[PDB]
Amino acid sequence: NRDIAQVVTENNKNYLVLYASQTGTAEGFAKAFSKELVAKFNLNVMCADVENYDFESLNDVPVIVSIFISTYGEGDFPDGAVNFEDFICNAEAGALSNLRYNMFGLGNSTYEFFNGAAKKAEKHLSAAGAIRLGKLGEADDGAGTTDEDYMAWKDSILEVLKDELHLDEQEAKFTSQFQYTVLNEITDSMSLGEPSAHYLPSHQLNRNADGIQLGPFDLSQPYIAPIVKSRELFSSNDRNCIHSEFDLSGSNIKYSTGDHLAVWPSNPLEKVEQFLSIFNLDPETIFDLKPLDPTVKVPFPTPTTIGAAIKHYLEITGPVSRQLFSSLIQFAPNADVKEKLTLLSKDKDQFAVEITSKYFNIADALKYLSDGAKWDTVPMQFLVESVPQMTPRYYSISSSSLSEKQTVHVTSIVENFPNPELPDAPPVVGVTTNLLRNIQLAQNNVNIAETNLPVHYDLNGPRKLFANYKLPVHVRRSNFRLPSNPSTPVIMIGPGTGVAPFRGFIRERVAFLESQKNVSLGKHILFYGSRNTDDFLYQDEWPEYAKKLDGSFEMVVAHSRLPNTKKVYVQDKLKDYEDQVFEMINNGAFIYVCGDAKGMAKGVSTALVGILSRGKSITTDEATELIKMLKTSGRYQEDVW
Ligand SMILES: Cc1cc2nc3c(=O)[nH]c(=O)nc-3n(C[C@H](O)[C@H](O)[C@H](O)COP(=O)(O)OP(=O)(O)OC[C@H]3O[C@@H](n4cnc5c(N)ncnc54)[C@H](O)[C@@H]3O)c2cc1C
Ligand SMILES: Cc1cc2nc3c(=O)[nH]c(=O)nc-3n(C[C@H](O)[C@H](O)[C@H](O)COP(=O)(O)O)c2cc1C
Repeated sequence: NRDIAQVVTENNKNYLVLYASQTGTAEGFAKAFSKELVAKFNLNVMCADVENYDFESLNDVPVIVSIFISTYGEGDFPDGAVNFEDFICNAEAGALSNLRYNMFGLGNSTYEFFNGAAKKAEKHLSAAGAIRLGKLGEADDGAGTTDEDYMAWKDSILEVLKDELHLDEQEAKFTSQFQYTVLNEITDSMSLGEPSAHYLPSHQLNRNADGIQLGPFDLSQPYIAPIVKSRELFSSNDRNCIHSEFDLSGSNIKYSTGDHLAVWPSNPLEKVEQFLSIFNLDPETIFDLKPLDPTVKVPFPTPTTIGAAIKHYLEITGPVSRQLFSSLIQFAPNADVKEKLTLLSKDKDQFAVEITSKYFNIADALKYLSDGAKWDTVPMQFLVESVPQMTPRYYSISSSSLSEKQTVHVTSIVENFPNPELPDAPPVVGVTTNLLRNIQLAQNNVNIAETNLPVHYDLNGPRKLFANYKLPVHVRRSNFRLPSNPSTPVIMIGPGTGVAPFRGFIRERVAFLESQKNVSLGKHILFYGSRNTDDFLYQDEWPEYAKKLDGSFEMVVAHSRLPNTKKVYVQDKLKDYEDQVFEMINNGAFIYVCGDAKGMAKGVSTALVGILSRGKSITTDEATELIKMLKTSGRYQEDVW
């Protein structure tokens, strides 16, 4: 049931594919690998998420095992796989003597401890007597080769397994893991986009005395919340950054300052049409899925309608995998298209040249190859099993839980830029952020027709559940936390939207200090950065905070795109203030680093190592050593995405 060795064996599984994924990138790969393993060798594969089983009986698995693992924080596994991680990292010598395995790890050489989770896992497994088949995969998200790195690894590993298991190959064909059935009418027990089953009429939400919706909210059960206040934070005519405030009072959701909110999106309507159209699918088509065996888990709530699945369940937007092309060879519209497809599916460069570079979505790519010709010979089941599941997007809460107990503010820079290849094509946009903007404009009664909103969304949702600008959401507890003692000095470094956590930190300290109106607040310094003065987040708030925190606060701003001047980064300002900074560090100061800006984590860490190197007059190595210590002792925290 939860005993891995037992489940494999009880379902006569030939192969075991395991995956530890947060954002669901490994999940998707693991699944692709399984489908190909079944298409080519007919093997009865089990594709399990390492968080739904108890690997104590791992050494009793009579089948070869593939492990897809991602990396987060210090080279470590993704929360929600901590169990799996512990089993593996606390495995004694000769504890996995029977385990034959191969693994593909996902990473980003932009971080330190690049793919350190897969690396760590591999180090323990071998040591626990487990033999590794084929090369250790290593996807580099930083270099944007993740998908190709897989393709490469995948092919080699398949030759490794063809041998080890003496498998006879066969032209690869699709084999649904479900029993696709087409219903005739919609019920209160059938979904139309509802986040989870609990929100279907036939089910009852679990409230309490005063109706407060209860239950634990997470990836399996969100909490539809109403954005009670929105506003634009920028003032540029190109970029946009929305500030959204969610009212969580209607539930029993508590959150700590420095946590994360996960927003569950819905595809933009213009993109939903495109998908439906190129495949010639009927939105209304009611269908249902029946797992063809115990280990198969239905992807979303069913029954449901095809349009409800393409608008709420599948990630119909994003980079097209070459492997997806290779999988569509079967269902190619005509012979000429079936041809172009076969070539692109094998030539890495051609695929990048004809597809990747143009920023195509699946719909677009397919339309491109077919010149409009519809792929009406593709089964919804294929799509359900071939298009990545939609996933929630995380945000760093910018509100303090001390002064906003049940209100969560979210600072979200909008992802919407012009296609660099096709000047005439629609901008490359991001689902969730442009969604939040739509709600920001709508809610604020702005003639959207005027604005530069690239797309729009169903703002009523499933059975008007999202009625009144509400979205599925849930809090993800983190370890980004202000020092226990208020007296402790604090150093916060966050460029762009990376200030979101610190807004809260500051609001938290400002709130606390007024809860005394005694306590002297240790020094707090925030190093902010942004292009110009149009993208200066909460510019008007900071001065107001400084009044209340007096000489306990200090903000240091760097701009990188001011006309007629040198480009300035926070790590530049750190060295300018290397004495104030070095002193604080010698005072038990805590160092917080948050933001995106690829290479900003390493850069900032490297500036600190230098501030330390110079300060204590030590080598650059000793200094990086001291910095690794701060990161282990929790004095140096990071929230870099
Ligand atoms: C722990 C954590 C904390 C975070 N905190 C914050 C925060 O405080 N603030 C914040 O703004 N973000 C934060 N993020 C980032 C955020 O979760 C999302 O990455 C961001 O909002 C983008 O969302 P989206 O819906 O636009 O993305 P998606 O729709 O998934 O798009 C991603 C990008 O791909 C582009 N794209 C679209 N189609 C294609 C295509 N066919 N080919 C290639 N590219 C394409 C989009 O235009 C976009 O730029 C955080 C992430 C994590 C993991
Ligand atoms: C918050 C965050 C932290 C990360 N930390 C690391 C890291 O320390 N090392 C690394 O190689 N990659 C790191 N990555 C990148 C992931 O390993 C990479 O994006 C991978 O594709 C994620 O796959 P998943 O969606 O299956 O989790 C990080 C990504 C995020 C969002």
